Parts: sequence; C-alpha cells; structure tokens
Amino acid sequence: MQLTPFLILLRKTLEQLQEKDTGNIFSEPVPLSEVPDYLDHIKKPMDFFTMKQNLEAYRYLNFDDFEEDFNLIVSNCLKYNAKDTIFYRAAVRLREQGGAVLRQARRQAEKM
Ligand SMILES: Cn1c(=O)c(=O)n(C)c2cc(N3CCOCC3)c(NS(=O)(=O)c3ccc4c(c3)CCCC4)cc21
Repeated sequence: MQLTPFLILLRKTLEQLQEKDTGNIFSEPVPLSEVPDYLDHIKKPMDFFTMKQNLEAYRYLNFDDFEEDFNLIVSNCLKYNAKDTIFYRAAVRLREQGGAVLRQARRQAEKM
C-alpha cells in the first residue's frame, strides 16, 4: 500500500461513503448467482469492494475517476431496480448522503 496525501484522502472518503451504507448492500458486487439477468442491463457493475481494490492497486489517479465509480454504484442500482424497492430507496439515500461526503472531500483534493 503506497502512501500519498491523495491516496489517504481517498481511503478516508471511501470509508465515509461505506458508513452511509448502513445495510452493507453496496459492500460487494451484486451477486450474479442470485440475479442471472443483471449483466443484461448493467454494463459496468460497481461496489465498494471493487472500489477499494482499485484504490489499493493505485488505479484512481484523480478524484474524478473515484467519484465516477461511486456514481455507478448509485446509478446502476436506480437503473436495475423498481422505484418501490428497498434497494432503490437505499440508492437515493446514498446519493444524497454520499454527495455531501464527496463535496467536502473534493474540496480537500483540489488543494493538493
Ligand atoms: C439485485 N440487487 C441489486 O440490483 C442491487 O442494487 N443491490 C444493492 C443488491 C444487493 C444484494 N445484496 C443485499 C444483501 O447484502 C448483499 C448484497 C442482492 N442480493 S440478493 O440475494 O438478490 C437480495 C438480498 C436481500 C434482499 C433482496 C435480495 C430483495 C429485497 C429484500 C432483501 C441483490 C442486489
């Protein structure tokens, strides 16, 4: 694990985003065994574990690329699930609570 201020900030931000997912429903890839048609509709699955692996492999080089993968967690969920579902309501909540986390983190990244 390589240590730079930027990577430490992304590590901290990822932890703050996962803290908002109190049910851990976005912690790991959507289980394709339970959902055989998921890849028919979703082109780029995303979850917080995949993000952590991307981060630890030093594959997020800028804040934009990190935030883009977070936005996929949300947008994939809203796309696949009906509005009256626990998952869709959870994605809406994550979008709201995670947006405030990202705003403050992005401001700190811009000063690097
Ligand atoms: C299909 N799908 C998505 O599109 C998605 O965005 N997310 C976030 C999904 C998340 C999950 N898991 C939820 C539990 O933590 C691990 C991930 C599943 N797994 S599951 O076994 O299908 C399942 C489990 C529970 C429940 C259900 C289904 C149905 C509602 C009641 C609770 C599927 C997800």
